[PDB]
Amino acid sequence: MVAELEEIIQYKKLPQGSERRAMIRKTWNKRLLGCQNVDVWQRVLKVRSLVIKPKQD
Repeated sequence: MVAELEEIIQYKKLPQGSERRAMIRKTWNKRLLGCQNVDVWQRVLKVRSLVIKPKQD
């Protein structure tokens, strides 16, 4: 989770505004939710470390 998060960070960092990044990270989050919990919400909060807020979605 941490790793994928890191790579994701690399991605969004690299990402210009809203190209392929939204879909990617979104699906990333979806599949992430696939593994299923509390600490699940913790790493979810790691996605939140990548953020952006409930704004972002």
